[PDB]
Amino acid sequence: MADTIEVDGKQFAVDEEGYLSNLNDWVPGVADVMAKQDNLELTEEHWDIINFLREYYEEYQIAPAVRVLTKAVGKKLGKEKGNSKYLYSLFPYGPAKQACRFAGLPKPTGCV
Repeated sequence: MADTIEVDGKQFAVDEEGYLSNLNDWVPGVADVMAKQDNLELTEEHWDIINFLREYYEEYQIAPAVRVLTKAVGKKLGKEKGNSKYLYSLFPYGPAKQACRFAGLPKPTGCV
């Protein structure tokens, strides 16, 4: 129960659901290896969003849900690039859920 991934020969602790629990480091290799297992390729678009969540959660202590991410990325990335279809075209498994997975963030649902 709960497994460790292989990055640079280092054992990083991730939740068995595929979410990095050890947020005491996180390197690009972590996200890449996790993406490989999902067959999702990470372009500069993905990496911008991944780094965004990484930074956002680290500074704000807040994990942006799908309703929030779409707004934030819209202003951050460009003019109005934050589109629902765009997010689904990047993460076909679920925009916010897939992004945070690679960003090394825990399952974000919150008190709704």
